Amino acid sequence: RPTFYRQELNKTIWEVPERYQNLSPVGSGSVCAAFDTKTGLRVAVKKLSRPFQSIIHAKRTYRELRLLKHMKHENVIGLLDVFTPARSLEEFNDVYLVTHLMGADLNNIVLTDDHVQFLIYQILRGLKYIHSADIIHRDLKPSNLAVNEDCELKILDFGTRWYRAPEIMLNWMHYNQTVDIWSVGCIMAELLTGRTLFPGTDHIDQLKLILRLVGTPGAELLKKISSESARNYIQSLTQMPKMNFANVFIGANPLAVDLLEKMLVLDSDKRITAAQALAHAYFAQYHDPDDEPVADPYDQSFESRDLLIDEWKSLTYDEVISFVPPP
Ligand SMILES: Fc1ccc(-c2n[nH]cc2-c2ccncc2)cc1
Ligand SMILES: Fc1ccc(-c2n[nH]cc2-c2ccncc2)cc1
Repeated sequence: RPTFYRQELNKTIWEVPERYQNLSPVGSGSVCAAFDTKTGLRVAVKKLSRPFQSIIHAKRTYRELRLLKHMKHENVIGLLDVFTPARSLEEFNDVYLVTHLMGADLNNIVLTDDHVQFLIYQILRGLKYIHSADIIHRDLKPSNLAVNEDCELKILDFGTRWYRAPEIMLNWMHYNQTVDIWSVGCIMAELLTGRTLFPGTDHIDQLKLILRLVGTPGAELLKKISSESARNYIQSLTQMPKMNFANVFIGANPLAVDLLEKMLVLDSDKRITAAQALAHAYFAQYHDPDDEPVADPYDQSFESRDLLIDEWKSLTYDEVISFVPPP
């Protein structure tokens, strides 16, 4: 077992192997930029807040570790290392996650059309992989998109309101992966105009703003809504038509406009998928079918289990010990 050293940073206690030096806060568990003396690389170390404060925390802790250990793709945060100072399950109460250090995030940056292309391309490439594993991000937003100096991008926190799919603004329990495509659409639009596409003040205001652009629900989509209250609410609002994106985003690359219309489609069943988007002409310059990999199967069966805190903890502990660094 490696040698750990203790230190305090912003009222938070950090106990990490000596291979990690020069820890310095970068954001919020908590994250510290650091230097890995074994690899010689700059990394980001995240310390989970209270990994086992409750069954929910315990399971959440397990879920994140499982997800990170599975993600092995250039455009997705991956695990360089995971560790705990604990020498045994008995005293196991802290979890640290390590990944390559990424300079900033999209929320920080803001772009020209060429930059948007490369950035959105990467998001979609990462999303294809994630979605092929039957995983849905559910909370894609600028702050969850890490980018380094090279404009290389990685998706973070698979886990505000502005990038949430409309079906989610409503309470639809059966939304699918396409909710992530909607978020991309909002993000892309933001990168092109420099303004939040739908800055809703609340669930009602948010949905209101969305329908103003994409128009109110047609008959085919209306047929798919089981909730009576959802229908009363929706069908009572002032009917509005889908707007001409060419006019709304006028001046922008016509190809970008085409893609946006395909992403920001109200009916989730009609939204372009990540795989299809990568083939869209907007990404002609970057698209390569032989270099847009899918992920191995991801076992999500644990999600339906109701276990004790100690069982989730022990499950997590086992995942820490079984971890094998990347090549
Ligand atoms: F293992 C991990 C997993 C996630 C993080 C992280 N969470 N929020 C932001 C980051 C982050 C910050 C800087 N560079 C890469 C990732 C850090 C280490
Ligand atoms: F006003 C709206 C906003 C979004 C939707 C929607 N898009 N994809 C799926 C749905 C949806 C919402 C609620 N119940 C079933 C399906 C339907 C009506």
